[PDB]
Amino acid sequence: QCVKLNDGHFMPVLGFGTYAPPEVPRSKALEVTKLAIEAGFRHIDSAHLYNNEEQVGLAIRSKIADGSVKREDIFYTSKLWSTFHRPELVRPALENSLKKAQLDYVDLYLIHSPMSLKPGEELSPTDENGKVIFDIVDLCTTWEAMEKCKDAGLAKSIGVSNFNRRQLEMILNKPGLKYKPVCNQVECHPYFNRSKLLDFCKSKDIVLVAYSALGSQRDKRWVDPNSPVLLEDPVLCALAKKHKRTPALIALRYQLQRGVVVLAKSYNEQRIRQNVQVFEFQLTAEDMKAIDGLDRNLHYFNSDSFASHPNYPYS
Amino acid sequence: QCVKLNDGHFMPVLGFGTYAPPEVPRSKALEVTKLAIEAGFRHIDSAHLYNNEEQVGLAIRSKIADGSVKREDIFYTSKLWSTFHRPELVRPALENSLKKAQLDYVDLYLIHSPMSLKPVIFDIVDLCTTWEAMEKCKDAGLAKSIGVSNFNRRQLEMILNKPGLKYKPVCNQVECHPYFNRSKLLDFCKSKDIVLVAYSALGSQRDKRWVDPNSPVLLEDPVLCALAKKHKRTPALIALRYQLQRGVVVLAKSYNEQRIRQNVQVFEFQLTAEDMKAIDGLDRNLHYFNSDSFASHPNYPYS
Ligand SMILES: NC(=O)c1ccc[n+]([C@@H]2O[C@H](COP(=O)([O-])OP(=O)(O)OC[C@H]3O[C@@H](n4cnc5c(N)ncnc54)[C@H](OP(=O)(O)O)[C@@H]3O)[C@@H](O)[C@H]2O)c1
Ligand SMILES: NC(=O)c1ccc[n+]([C@@H]2O[C@H](COP(=O)([O-])OP(=O)(O)OC[C@H]3O[C@@H](n4cnc5c(N)ncnc54)[C@H](OP(=O)(O)O)[C@@H]3O)[C@@H](O)[C@H]2O)c1
Ligand SMILES: O=C(/C=C/c1ccc(O)c(O)c1)OCCc1ccccc1
Ligand SMILES: O=C(/C=C/c1ccc(O)c(O)c1)OCCc1ccccc1
Repeated sequence: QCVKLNDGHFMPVLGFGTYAPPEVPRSKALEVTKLAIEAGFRHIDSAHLYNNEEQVGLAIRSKIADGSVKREDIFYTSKLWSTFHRPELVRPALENSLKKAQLDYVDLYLIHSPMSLKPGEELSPTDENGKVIFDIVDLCTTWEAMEKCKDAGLAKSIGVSNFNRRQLEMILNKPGLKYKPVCNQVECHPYFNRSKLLDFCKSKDIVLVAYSALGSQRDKRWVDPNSPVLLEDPVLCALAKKHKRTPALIALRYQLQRGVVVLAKSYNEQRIRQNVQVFEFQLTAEDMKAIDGLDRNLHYFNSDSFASHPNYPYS
Repeated sequence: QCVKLNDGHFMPVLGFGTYAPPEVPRSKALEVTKLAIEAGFRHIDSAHLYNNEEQVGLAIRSKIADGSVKREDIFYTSKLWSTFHRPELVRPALENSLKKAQLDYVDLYLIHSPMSLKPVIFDIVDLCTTWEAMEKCKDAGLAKSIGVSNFNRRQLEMILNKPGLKYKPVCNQVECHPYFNRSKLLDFCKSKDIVLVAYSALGSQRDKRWVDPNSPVLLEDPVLCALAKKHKRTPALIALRYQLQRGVVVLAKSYNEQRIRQNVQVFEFQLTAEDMKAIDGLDRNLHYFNSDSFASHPNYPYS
């Protein structure tokens, strides 16, 4: 249940989302990541931003050491945070991630966002008025430094996240390009199905990896609370009844059948184990059209401040 | 049951109107707002002018503290009064409102009226500068969304065409009901992705200060009454429903517990296309608010 990436590596099509808000004790990431592996997840998505790489790594090490899985059976993703886009900062950020996870390589290193931020200690640097401070970086040079991380064997594959088509073409058309992005990890779900971007990515052999596939964690910092709750969608609910599954399983399955690699976060043991059931059934072509029909150009993540970033992807 | 605004925020389509005349003690605002939340209202409309923001806010805070609702479940609107249009006065007026209601932010801040008043003495203010100060309030996170009220099309175009515009108004809150359905203004607002929010949707409170005393009583309309029978509802419900099926966000003021609880039933039924046309037929260009003291104001929206 993998897809062949454009660099020859393989990516499991269902991935485990590890981000949880800061009110959740950090110890939980260790427990839940073990649960996810035990359930059948082999693809695991983390980032420097998440502040959980040590716990996630410990989980992966645990299930390797106890013999459940081998390191080569696990696909582990980390991400370069936006304060580290300047090319001289790229390799040391990856090396810092690896040391935290206590892993030797990542299967995938992503540029987390095209929205560069001022270099420094703070993840979210701000000024006197409390506004986030942007930075300006040529992302082609960031990409070159990523290419070097791959040649150095620190990342098996490299790709991007939150890029639009124009931003992807920039990399694709870069003079002297060594490696295409293997993927673009973007918000993708039946309310924002990204069909155009997906067709583009497919035409270039770039895998679209969907986050907030279950409608996001609806974090107050980024998501309007009165936006529609994806999993309450009547069409999703009716297909769940029809198939004897759940709305989450429908939303996940949808992605798999359109060629999308899908992430699912859960910190609940029973939902974790439910989500791996995604491979047990299939949606019909008409089921898929009905889900396609839910598209409404709704991205759950919003930021007044980041909408003004020159590299904002929804501009 | 929300509509997506042009800044990405969501607004519940049925809102609770809080204004009551000064003869009504403010303690009632506190009680009736609690009743409204208890009934299912989540969108609550107040203003500086209403002299009730403390009571309305205390109601909201109370239902949050007792665990009925969360702050994020509540969509709270306030308004910038006309004596505060000068741009340096905008943010402190919002800040004063926030402190009265004891809220961190308002979900919506409106310019109440285009008829500026001296900080009745008129004032002359470039409302584009007022709007810029509103944008800065939104960027400061004091207001999730910003919009206007009682603007006509020309006044809306002035904001829309402002050089350097950062945020369109999300809405224009205007008098709107089957005797004055505003179809032309609504089509304009729709064409610009601006939500029309209807006040006096039930035919106004018929305040002796502002209403023609022999103006027809909306809720007594024979067509409204016939549709209420047909659907086994009430004329108020028909009026509210009418607005919801034409894309309009509707307010409804009631300080009576039973009527408050009645009004939330608006989501239980639907009018047919022909029912809608019959209600469209009722338009008689009737304004329940008469202000011809205000007719000479350069910004009077009905000039
Ligand atoms: N590149 C980026 O910028 C970016 C942005 C956002 C997310 N991500 C990644 O993508 C991952 C997933 O996206 P997301 O965090 O937005 O969450 P998500 O996968 O859309 O949604 C998971 C939400 O749905 C719930 N859930 C999971 N399984 C369910 C089921 N079977 N039935 C009902 N509810 C269920 C979970 O709550 P419980 O935990 O209570 O089960 C969870 O909070 C993140 O953790 C992160 O790894 C990346
Ligand atoms: N932006 C502006 O310039 C502006 C202007 C006017 C109003 N507004 C806002 O819009 C709100 C509503 O407008 P409005 O004040 O003109 O009042 P309205 O919503 O038209 O209601 C008028 C009267 O209808 C009665 N009513 C309510 N529900 C009923 C039902 N189910 N059956 C029978 N009667 C019912 C109420 O009496 P009881 O109280 O006895 O039920 C109320 O006094 C105001 O409170 C204010 O928030 C804004
Ligand atoms: O860049 C970001 C991304 C946030 C984030 C949150 C949770 C995650 O699991 C994750 O991978 C990333 O944060 C700022 C939020 C934002 C929202 C909308 C548009 C622009 C920026
Ligand atoms: O412009 C007005 C009334 C506007 C009005 C009424 C009800 C509303 O729901 C609303 O939004 C607007 O008349 C003068 C107001 C006044 C006079 C003396 C003392 C205090 C207040």
